[PDB]
Amino acid sequence: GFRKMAFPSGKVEGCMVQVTCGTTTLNGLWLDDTVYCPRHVICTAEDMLNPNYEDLLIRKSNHSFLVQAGNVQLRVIGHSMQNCLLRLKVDTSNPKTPKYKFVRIQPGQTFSVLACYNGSPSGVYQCAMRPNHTIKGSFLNGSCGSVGFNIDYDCVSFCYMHHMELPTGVHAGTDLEGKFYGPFVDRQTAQAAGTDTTITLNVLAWLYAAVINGDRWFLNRFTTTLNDFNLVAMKYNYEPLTQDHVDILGPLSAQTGIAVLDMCAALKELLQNGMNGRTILGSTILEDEFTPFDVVRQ
Amino acid sequence: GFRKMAFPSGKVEGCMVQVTCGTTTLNGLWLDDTVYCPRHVICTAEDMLNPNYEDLLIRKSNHSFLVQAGNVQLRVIGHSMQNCLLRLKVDTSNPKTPKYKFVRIQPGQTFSVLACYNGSPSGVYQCAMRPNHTIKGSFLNGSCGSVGFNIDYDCVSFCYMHHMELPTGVHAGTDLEGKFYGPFVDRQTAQAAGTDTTITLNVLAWLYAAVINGDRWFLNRFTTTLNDFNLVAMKYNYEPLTQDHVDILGPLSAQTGIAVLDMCAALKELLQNGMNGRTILGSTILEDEFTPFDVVRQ
Ligand SMILES: CC(C)=CC[C@@H](O)C1=CC(=O)c2c(O)ccc(O)c2C1=O
Repeated sequence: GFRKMAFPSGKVEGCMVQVTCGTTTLNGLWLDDTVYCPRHVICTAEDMLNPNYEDLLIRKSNHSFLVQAGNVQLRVIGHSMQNCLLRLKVDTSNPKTPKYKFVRIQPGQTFSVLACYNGSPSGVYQCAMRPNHTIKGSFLNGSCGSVGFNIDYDCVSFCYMHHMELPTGVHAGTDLEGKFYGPFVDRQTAQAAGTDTTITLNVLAWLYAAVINGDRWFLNRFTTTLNDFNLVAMKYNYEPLTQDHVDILGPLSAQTGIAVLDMCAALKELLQNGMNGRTILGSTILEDEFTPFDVVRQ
Repeated sequence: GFRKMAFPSGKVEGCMVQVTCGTTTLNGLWLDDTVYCPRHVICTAEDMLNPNYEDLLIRKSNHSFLVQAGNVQLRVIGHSMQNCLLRLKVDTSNPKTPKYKFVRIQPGQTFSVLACYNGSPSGVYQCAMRPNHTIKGSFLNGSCGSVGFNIDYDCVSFCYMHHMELPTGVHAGTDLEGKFYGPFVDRQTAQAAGTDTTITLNVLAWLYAAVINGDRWFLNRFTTTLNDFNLVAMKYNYEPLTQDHVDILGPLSAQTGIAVLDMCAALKELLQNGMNGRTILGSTILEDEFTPFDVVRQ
């Protein structure tokens, strides 16, 4: 019916390399003459938790990093740390380098993840930054260093690099300057995320997507006020609806002919009465990983 | 996390071109010195109710087919018809043509789609060939010619070229020898998909995935022979389970320690009693597009 879709991963695939330090291997992002990767690559198994990364990095030289762009190795001619990433400088500059930016995405926003194993892509999927700054994603053995990204025109916006799996099975990582999302650190200690909540803006945008594809069964004649809806929102572990949230949904309400607060009344009913086993857009759950901008695109 | 993942699209992206014929444009696949696309490109509205493709093709010349690979125009140096496909021969040979195969997938199997819009890749998703030989896919105006595929090693197995949407909203098309999946024809016609059965192999795999994830409320201790299960399944429009399917579930059995026929005895009760409420991996309907292979990957 209507699908989660990932951006075409090709401009990213050509930047994926394999970084090995000592006995540890993960994925790196080769842009221009610089390779990014998680700094955890300099950690022997003995160093997890009680890791002082500045200490471990002063003892390494350029030769202790082996970069492999597919089969060809690249000469590492410099190295520095930035927050939780390593910046490896290499002799040759990636000819496949796309037009690109580094962006720190906000919670609620979505992006595509290219899952990699030792520098070779394996799969692609779409996900969202959860409000608790984790991502409920899929990262298996050797997935460390895979990047999340969006594409606009010819320009790749890299927003995420994977680092680790939390005890809850959800994932933690940084932007491409090495700053984590949320309260996490790259140490072997157990860490909890904050209590998650459902992305209200994305549920409403997703309700509009159904109305567009001829799914109107959940609509009603009623309506709420902003604060009236938010009190059902808090009761149900949903993000409060900001006044600008309404303004983002503006164009979607026009295309459908449903005032934003009317769609809220519909959502208010949906949350309090269940769905009676019916399905919206094909799902039996209120889906919160499509953005307004996602819905207009697809 | 358990998500639908699509293969890295890039090896296919570098093969997508834009075939134009008359006032009508669609997507084509550029491998070596020949380009494949639906023969429907040579029709018009006035020549579409019951077209004779041999007459329409004899009336075309090499110079009738504008082939654009991005900015570069390629000049048709030949043209033939293979079933419901056209094979245009072109001056230039694709520098990006990867190791490939042409492949005819069985119903139940999955593949990735690169949805394109006039030569430009737009998005990637995963889906499954249905038992009725349709695809519950996502194809807007312009996506004709987009191709489905799997990747094993660095070899692309092409297996679908999109052609039409049926009145159900699902989609029909051909392998890369032009032979349609199912009984469909590329005339405009009163055709509609047959009754769609559920992929029992993939529902069983979904149930194993859920046992691995946490919920096993649906397990019971009844037993069932293969035959008495297939009889119940067919009354509910579920595919009968073959003996080969039972072997394919070997790894997921044993790993859970559940025994295939016992998971069938569970499904049998889900079919005969439903779920008056209870959820499975968050939903109240049984996913049937996740293969045993997708589950053993996590
Ligand atoms: C399971 C344990 C309690 C947590 C392990 C953690 O110490 C860790 C493991 C890891 O494999 C890893 C990478 O592979 C890549 C980056 C990166 O930060 C990391 C990590 O922080």
